[PDB]
Amino acid sequence: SPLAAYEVDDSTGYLTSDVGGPIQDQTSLKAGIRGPTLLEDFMFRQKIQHFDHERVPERAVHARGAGAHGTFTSYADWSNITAASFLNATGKQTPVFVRFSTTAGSRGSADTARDVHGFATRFYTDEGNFDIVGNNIPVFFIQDAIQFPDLIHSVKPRPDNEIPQAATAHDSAWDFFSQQPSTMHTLFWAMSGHGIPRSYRHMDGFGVHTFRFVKDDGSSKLIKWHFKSRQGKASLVWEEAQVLSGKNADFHRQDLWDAIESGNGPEWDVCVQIVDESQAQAFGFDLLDPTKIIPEEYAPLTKLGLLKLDRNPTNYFAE
Amino acid sequence: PLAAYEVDDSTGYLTSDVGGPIQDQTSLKAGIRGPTLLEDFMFRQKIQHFDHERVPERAVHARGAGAHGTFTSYADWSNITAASFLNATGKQTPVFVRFSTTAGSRGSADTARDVHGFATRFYTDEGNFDIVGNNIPVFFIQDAIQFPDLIHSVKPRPDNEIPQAATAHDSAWDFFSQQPSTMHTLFWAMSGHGIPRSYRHMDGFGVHTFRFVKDDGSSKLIKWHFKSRQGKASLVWEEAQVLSGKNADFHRQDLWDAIESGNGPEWDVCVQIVDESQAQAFGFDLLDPTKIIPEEYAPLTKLGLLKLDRNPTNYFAETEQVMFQPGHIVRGIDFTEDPLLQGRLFSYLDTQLNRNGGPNFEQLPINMPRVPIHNNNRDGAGQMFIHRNKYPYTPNTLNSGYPRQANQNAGRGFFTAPGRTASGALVREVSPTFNDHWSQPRLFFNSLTPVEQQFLVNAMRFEISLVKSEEVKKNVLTQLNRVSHDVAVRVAAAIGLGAPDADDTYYHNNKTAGVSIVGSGPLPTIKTLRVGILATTSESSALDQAAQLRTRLEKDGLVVTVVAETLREGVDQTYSTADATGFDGVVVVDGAAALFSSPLFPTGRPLQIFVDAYRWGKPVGVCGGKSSEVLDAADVPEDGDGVYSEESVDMFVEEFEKGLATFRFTDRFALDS
Amino acid sequence: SPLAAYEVDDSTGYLTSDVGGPIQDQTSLKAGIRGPTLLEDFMFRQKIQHFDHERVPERAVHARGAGAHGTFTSYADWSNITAASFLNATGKQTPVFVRFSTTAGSRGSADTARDVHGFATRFYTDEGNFDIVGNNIPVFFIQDAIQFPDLIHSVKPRPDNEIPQAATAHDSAWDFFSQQPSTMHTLFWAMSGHGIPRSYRHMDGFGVHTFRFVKDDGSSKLIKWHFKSRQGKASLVWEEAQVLSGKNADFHRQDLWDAIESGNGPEWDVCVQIVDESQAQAFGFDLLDPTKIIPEEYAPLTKLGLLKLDRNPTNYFAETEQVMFQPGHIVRGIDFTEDPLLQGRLFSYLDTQLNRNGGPNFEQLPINMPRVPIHNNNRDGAGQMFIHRNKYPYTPNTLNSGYPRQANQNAGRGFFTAPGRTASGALVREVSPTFNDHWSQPRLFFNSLTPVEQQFLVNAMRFEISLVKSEEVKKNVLTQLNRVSHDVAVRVAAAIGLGAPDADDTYYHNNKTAGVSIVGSGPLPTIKTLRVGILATTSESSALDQAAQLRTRLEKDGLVVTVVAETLREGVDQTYSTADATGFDGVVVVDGAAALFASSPLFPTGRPLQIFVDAYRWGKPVGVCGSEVLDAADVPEDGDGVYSEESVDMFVEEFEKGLATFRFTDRFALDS
Ligand code: HDD
Ligand code: HDD
Ligand code: HDD
Ligand SMILES: [Ca+2]
Ligand SMILES: [Ca+2]
Ligand SMILES: [Ca+2]
Ligand SMILES: [Ca+2]
Ligand SMILES: [Ca+2]
Ligand SMILES: [Ca+2]
Ligand SMILES: [Ca+2]
Repeated sequence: SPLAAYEVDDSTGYLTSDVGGPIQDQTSLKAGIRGPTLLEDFMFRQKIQHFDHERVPERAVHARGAGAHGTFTSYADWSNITAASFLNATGKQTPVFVRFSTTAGSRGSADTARDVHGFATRFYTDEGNFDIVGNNIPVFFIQDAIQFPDLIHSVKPRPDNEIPQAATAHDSAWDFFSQQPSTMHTLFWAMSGHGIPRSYRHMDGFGVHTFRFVKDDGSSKLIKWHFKSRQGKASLVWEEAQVLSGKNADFHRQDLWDAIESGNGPEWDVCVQIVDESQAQAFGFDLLDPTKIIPEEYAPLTKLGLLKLDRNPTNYFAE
Repeated sequence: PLAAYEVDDSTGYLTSDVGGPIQDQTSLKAGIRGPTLLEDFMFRQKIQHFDHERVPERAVHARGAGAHGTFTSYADWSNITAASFLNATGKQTPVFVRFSTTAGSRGSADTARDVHGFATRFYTDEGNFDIVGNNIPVFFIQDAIQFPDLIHSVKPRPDNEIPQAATAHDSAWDFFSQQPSTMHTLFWAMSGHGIPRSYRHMDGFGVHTFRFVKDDGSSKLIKWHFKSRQGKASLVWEEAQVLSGKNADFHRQDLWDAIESGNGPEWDVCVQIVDESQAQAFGFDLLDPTKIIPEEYAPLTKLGLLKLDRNPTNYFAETEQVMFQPGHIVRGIDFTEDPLLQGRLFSYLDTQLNRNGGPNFEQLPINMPRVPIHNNNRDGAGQMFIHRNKYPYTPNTLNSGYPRQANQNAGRGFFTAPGRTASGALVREVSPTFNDHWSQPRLFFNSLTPVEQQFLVNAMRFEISLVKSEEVKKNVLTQLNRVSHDVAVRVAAAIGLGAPDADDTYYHNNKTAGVSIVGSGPLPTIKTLRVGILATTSESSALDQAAQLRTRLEKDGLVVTVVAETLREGVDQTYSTADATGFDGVVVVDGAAALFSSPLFPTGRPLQIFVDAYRWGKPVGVCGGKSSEVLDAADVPEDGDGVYSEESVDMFVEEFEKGLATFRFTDRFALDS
Repeated sequence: SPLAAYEVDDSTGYLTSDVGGPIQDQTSLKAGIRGPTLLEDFMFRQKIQHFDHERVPERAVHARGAGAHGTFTSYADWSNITAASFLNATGKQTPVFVRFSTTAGSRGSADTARDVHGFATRFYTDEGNFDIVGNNIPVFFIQDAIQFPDLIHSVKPRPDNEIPQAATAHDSAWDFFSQQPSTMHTLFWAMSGHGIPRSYRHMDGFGVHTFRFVKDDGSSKLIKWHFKSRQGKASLVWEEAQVLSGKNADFHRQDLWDAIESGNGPEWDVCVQIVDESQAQAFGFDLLDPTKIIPEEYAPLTKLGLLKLDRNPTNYFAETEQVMFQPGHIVRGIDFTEDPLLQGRLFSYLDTQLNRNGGPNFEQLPINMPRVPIHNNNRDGAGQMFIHRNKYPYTPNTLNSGYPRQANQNAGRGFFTAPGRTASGALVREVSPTFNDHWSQPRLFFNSLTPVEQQFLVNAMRFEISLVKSEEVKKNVLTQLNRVSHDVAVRVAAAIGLGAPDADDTYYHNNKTAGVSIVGSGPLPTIKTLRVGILATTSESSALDQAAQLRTRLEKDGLVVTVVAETLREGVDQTYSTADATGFDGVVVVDGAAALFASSPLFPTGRPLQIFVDAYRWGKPVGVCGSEVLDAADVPEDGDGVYSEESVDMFVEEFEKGLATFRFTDRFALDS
C-alpha cells in the first residue's frame, strides 16, 4: 500500500533537519546570552517556515469532516449487470477510504449542526480508483450545477460579517429556498431528523444521481446507489444537538474513532436500484432530475456487497 | 475609508469578469435533456471562481473578527518618541483591529477558553504600524523557536484531530508540565481572562518590551496596555459552554451590534515607560515575555484614544485578508532582544506567502498604506502596479539617484536605537535571568478575589480531569505545587491524586493591582447590555407589562428582547430560540407566571431560562408585584442579592440597572473550605 | 485606463517599504561592524523576499514574445452581418493590446527561431473584452485539442536532457509529424519563409478556426479572421536567422519597440471571409477542420476595420508578461463552431491562468481588466482586490432586489449561442471522415510558392531531417512527404542519402491559390523603418563626409541609418566589432573605406568585408558609393540589387527601389 511505504517513524533517534542533518530546535542562536537572534540560524528558520506554511485552504464545501479506512467485499460476480472489476467475483475485496462531513460549516465548526451530510467513498480497485461522492440525503437542493454557488453563498454566513456559522437559520438561506422551489425536497429532509443524525454510523449514503451500469457487451441500465446502515437509523433532537455543539464539537468524529478502536467498525450494505433505460420517465418524474427519489415500491434494492470501516488514520492531515 | 475599492451591484445586468453580459442559471446542453457542453464559458468561469474561493486559515488566531476606527493622540509625545502618529494633541489616524481566539480553526466557537488576540493597525502618515497583541499580558514561552511545540501541543491531537479549540487534553498539559515557563499564561487563561464577556470587555497588551526612540537617538523601554473603557467582564465556564453551542458567533455579533447601534468600543492606549537602566531592576528581566511589570513599580501613561466605529463591507476582503506584522514598525519605535519577539519578526513576513499565495500581499486594499510607496520591489505573482521607473536599482544615475536612502538624518527614515549593542559568544543558550517560572504566577493568583481564585481552581479541575495519562496529571501537580501548595491540593482533590509536599522556594504573599476582573468594581457603563423580558401571548396584560418595561429599559441604552410563545408585534424572539446565554439579565412580567407543556417550545423552557440566568450569577427578577409563584418554582430567594421584585416599573428598573452594572453576583458560587 | 490609474511614479522621493515607512536598503543590520546579520532586519527581508518571489511560470507555449497597445477603428456599421458592438459604427474606436510570440521556445530563447508565431489581440470593447488568439499561419498541426500535449511534447526539447531549445530539428518532432499526417499543412508553412518572418510587422494574423458572426435576429454565418499586414510580407533566409539568433536574440521585440517609438506603428486590415452555414462542406473539405484554408478564389476578404499598434508598454512584466488571453473572452455577435481544436482550447486558457497567476483573480490585473462595469457574484479567492457591497450574492434573490439581472438574447445585450446550432447522433470519441485528406492542401500551398521559394522550403527540410538520428524516422518522413509531392520527397531524400519511395499520386494535383507566397507578393509598400548600414573608416575624412551625406539622404525617407567605423566618434553609431550584416536590410560601402576590405586590434580579422559579403549572400541590396570593393567581395557590378554610382543622389534612388524589392533571389542555387 502506498501508505505503508510513506509512514515515518519517530519513536527513536536524534532530531534532524529535513535533509538529515542532526540539529537542536529549542533555543535560538543569539549574539550574546541576552542578544538579538541571528539570520544565520537555519535551525530556527526551517522549523518556523514549516510551521508558517502548515495550513491549506479548507474544502469549499464539506470542510468539516472525518475519515476512516476499511474494505469492500462483493457478494457475487455481477458481470450480468456491470463490467466493473471490483464487482466481478464473490468475495472480491477492495480497500476503501470514506470521509463523512457536514456541508456548510468551516473546518472547526460543530459536528452536530443541522445540515446535509457528506458520505464520500473511494474504492481502490484493481482497475483504478472509483469514488462515489454521496450524501446522507438521497436528493439535492438544485437541478443544475451552475446554481451551486448561489445555493452555497445563500446558506453560508452573510458576507459582510460572516454570521451565522454552520446554520441555515438566517434570511439569505430562506430567501434562496423560497425563490428557488426545487429546494423543497432536500429542505424537508434537512428539517427532519436526517439533518441531525446520531452519528455517521447511524445514517445511510446515497449517490443521489442516476448513473449507468454498463456491461462488456455495451448494454446499459440506470442505477441509484444506496448504502444501507447495518447500525440502524437514529437522530438527535434539536435541543440536544445545540447543547452538544458546545459541549463536544467533535462528537461524530469521536464516535467513529471510538467505534473503530473498540472493534465495532461500522458496516453498510452497498445497494443499487436498477431500472431499464426505457424507464427514464416511467415513474411520474425524470430520472435525470436529482431532486427526485425512485420510491422503493417501484424499484427494490439489490445488495451488491459489504462496506466495513475498521482502521483509523495515522495522520489526520496527511490522510 | 476603503471606498475607492468598493464594487456596487445594486443595479445592472450580470457580466463576466471581463464585462461581457451573460446569464448564470442554466448550463448549455446538447438538447433539452442532453449533456453539458465544454464550450459553456459562463458555467466554467463561475464554477472555477467558486472552486477557488477559499484561502488557508491563519496558522494561529484563525477565528476572529475586525472593525475600522480612529486613534486620537492626547498630547505631543515628541519628548519620548519620534513616532509621527503621536506627535500632536488631537492628531487622528485611521485604524483597523482584529480580535480572535488562538487555537481553534475557522468556524470554531468564540467562547472557547483561550488566549485572545487583539491586533491593531495604525495607518499612519509615515507608514503602517501594527501592534499585534493578546488580551493576556504574558506569553507561554520564552523563545520563538518553541512556538510550533506550544501550538502543536494545544491544537487537536494529529491522528484524529480531536479536540477542537481546547487545551483540555493530554498533549497540552504534557507540554505545560514539561515547560514550566507556561505557568504564568496558564494561570491567566484558567482565570476569567480566558472567557471574556466580549472583545469590548477585555484589554490589549503588546506583551514584549519595546523601545520608544526620540529623534535625538535616546530610548526608553515600554510596555503597551490598551485599557478598556467598557470595563472588564467575563463569562462563567458553564455559561461559555452552552453559548458555544447556542451562538458560536457571540463575540463577533456583540462587536458588530455595538458598532451599528452607535456604541463603538473605546480603549485608552497606554504605556509603562522605564529607563534602559531598569531592564533588570525589578527582580526579573524585561526581555522575558513571561513577566509583567507590576503597576506599583511603573504607572500607566495614557497616550490616546482608540475607538472602533465602522464595520467592514466585505468580511473576506477586509477581515480575512488583513495581514498583520510586528515588522510593520515606524520611526520612533524599536525592538528589544526579547527572543520571542525576535523570531516573530521572521514568521509574520513569511506566513503571508502561504495565505496570499504570492508576494504582493501588501497591495490588497486592507493592507495598503495611506501614503505613497517608493521602492525597487518588482514583479511577482498578482503585481497590481505599473512602475514607471525603468532603473529600479541603487546606486543609479539613470533615475537621478531616486529613490533616496532614508535614515536617522535624512528622509525621516526608520533607524535602530543607536545605543543598542551586543557582546559575547554566539550561543544557543537561555539567560539564567529567565529561570524563575513560578513567582509571577503566584503574584497573579494572590491578586484575585476568593471566588475568582475558586473559578481558576475549578477551570483546572475541569481540564485536568480530562487528561487520561495519570504520569501527566502527576507532573502537572508538581508544577502547580511550585506556584501554590493550596492550588495543588484543591486541584488534586478533583482528580483523586494526592498533591506533593509543599515546596516553598517561590511562595510569597505579594499582590498587584489591575489584574482581577471580579475586583475591578461595577461596569462604568451598561449601554449595550442585554435584557430578556419573559412574557406570554395568553394575557394581553403581560404584553402590556413587557412593552412598558421595554420603553424604560431602551431609554438607558439596553438591548431588550421580549420573549413569548410565538412572534407578533412587540415580541422579538420565541421561547424555542431563546436561551439565558442570550441575556445579561432576565425579567419575568408577573402576568406570565403560569408558564413557570407546549408544541411551540421544549418542556420547561421558560423556567430554565430564568434558573440558568440565576445560577450563572446574572441579575434576575419579576416585575408587577406577584413574584412568589415564579421565584418559588425557580428556587430563587426573594431576599437574594441581584434578585428583584417590585410592582413599580420605574423602581424595578432603577434597582435592576444597579444589578446590571454589578454584572455578576458572586455569592451564588460555592467555595472550597 | 485601468492602466493609467495603477502607474507608480518613482522619479522623486525617499525610499519606503511597501507599507510607506521610509527606510534604507544598502547595508544589512549587524551585531558590530564585522558581525553577523540580525534576524530583526526587516528592511533586508522584505527586499529579498520580494526578489526571491519575482518569477512566475512562463506560458506553457508561446513563452517568448512581446506586446504593444493600440487602437482598432471600424470601417462601417456591420450590423448587417454581426451584432458585435465594437463593429456597430463607422469610425468606432476600441483600445487594443497585442502580443506576438514564437511557440516552442522558453522565455529567453531567440526571436528568430524557425517556428509558428502567435498573434494575439485583445479588443477592450464597450460590451466586454474580446480576444482573438491567432497565429501567423492560417492552419494548425492537429485536428483535436486533446492531442495538443502530444504535439508540444514532441517539438519541445527531449525531456531527459532538455535539448534542443526552440527547434523542430530533432527526432521526436519528426517522429510525431511522420506518424500524425494532419501535421503536413502547418509543417509546410513552417518550413517556408513563414517560419522565419522578418518582423512581427511583416507577418499576417489568422484566427485559424471557423467562427460564427451572429446577428441580433439570431441568424448566423461562418467566418475566418485574417489580419492583413499594411507593411507587406517579408522573411529572413535561414542562414541569416541562425546568425541573428546569436547576435540579437531580441531582434523582433527590438524591431517592434523601435517602430512604435519612431511614430511608425504597424497596421493591419482586420478582414473576414464570410460564407453561409450551408457551405460548411461545399469547398471540398470541412470548415470544422483547422488544417484547411478556404482558398481566396472561393471566398474573398471583406475589410472590417483598421488595427494600429502605437504605444509601447510601461512595465514589461506587469503588461506583456501578465496579459492572459482566452478564446473564452467572447462578445455578443460572435459564436464558436464545433471545430474540435477550438472546442478544447476553451477549457485550457481559463485553467492555465491559475498556474501563471497562482490564484483565481487574474482578471483583476490592470492589463486584464475590462473598460466597463463588472456585475456578478464571483467572490473571495486569493488576491481579491474588490470590496463587494452586495451582501446577497446569489440568484434568485429578493434581498438584493433581484440584481444582478440575467442577460440573454432578449434582455441586457446578453451573449447567446447561435440559436440555429444543433447536435445529433451518438456520443462518440470518433474522428469525422470529412477530416481525412491530410495531403491535398499542403500540395496546394507548395504549388503556390515560386521556384526559389520551393527551394528554400526543400532546403529547410533538408537541414532539419539531416539532423534526425533515426533512419526509421527519416524513412517515415519521406513516406509522408511523398504523399504531398514526389518531387519534394526526391529532393529531400538526396540530402540524407536515402531513396524516396515511388510516386503515390492519390493527392497530387497542380492547383494554386493566391496570397500565400512571400516571394510572389511583390515589393514592399513602404521602406520606412528598414535598416541601412553604411560601412565607413575614421582613416579618411572623405569617407566620413560621404557617410554623412548619405545618412541625411536616407534618413529623410524614414530609413534607420547606422554608420559603422573602427571606433566611435561624432557621426559614427557603431564599431565594426559590434556590427553584423544581420543588423541591416541594406549595406553600402563608402569608397573612401576601400583599404579596410583587402587586421586591427579593434575588430576581428576580415570583419568589414564579411559584413558586405554576408549581406550579398543573404539577398540584400548592396552598394558601393564612389570598384576594388566589389572584386574583393566577388560581387558582380551588373547583378540585380548591386549598386555602383559615384553620384550620391542616383545611388539613393536606385538603392531605395532595392530596399522595396527586399530580397534578390537570383543569388540562390536551384536543384537540378
Ligand atoms: C458544481 C459544483 C458542485 C455541485 C453541484 C456539487 N458539489 Fe460536492 N463538491 C464540490 C462541488 C460541487 C467541490 C467544490 O468540488 C468540492 C469541495 C472539496 C472537493 O473535493 O470538492 C465538493 C465536495 C463534496 C464532498 C466532500 C468530499 C470529501 O469528504 O472530501 C461531498 C460528500 C460532496 N461534495 C457531495 C455532493 C453531492 C452528494 C452533490 C449533489 C448530488 C454535490 N456534492 C454537488
Ligand atoms: C514565531 C512564531 C510566532 C510567535 C512566537 C508568536 N506568533 Fe503570533 N502569529 C504567528 C506567529 C507567531 C503567525 C504564524 O505568523 C501568525 C498567523 C497568521 C499571521 O498573520 O501571523 C500569527 C498570528 C497572530 C495574531 C492574529 C493577527 C490577526 O488577527 O490576523 C495575533 C493577535 C498574534 N499572533 C499575537 C501574538 C502575541 C501577543 C505573541 C507573543 C507575544 C505571539 N503572537 C507569538
Ligand atoms: C488545448 C490546448 C491548446 C490548443 C489546442 C491550442 N492552444 Fe494556444 N495556448 C494554450 C493551449 C492551447 C494555453 C496552454 O492555454 C496557452 C498558454 C498561455 C496561455 O495563456 O494559454 C496558449 C497560448 C497561446 C498563445 C499566446 C497568447 C499570448 O501571447 O499570451 C497564442 C497566440 C496561442 N496559444 C494560439 C493558438 C492557435 C492559433 C491555436 C490553434 C488554432 C492554439 N493556440 C491551440
Ligand atoms: Ca442572512
Ligand atoms: Ca427525528
Ligand atoms: Ca491529546
Ligand atoms: Ca471571573
Ligand atoms: Ca539603523
Ligand atoms: Ca529528440
Ligand atoms: Ca522566403
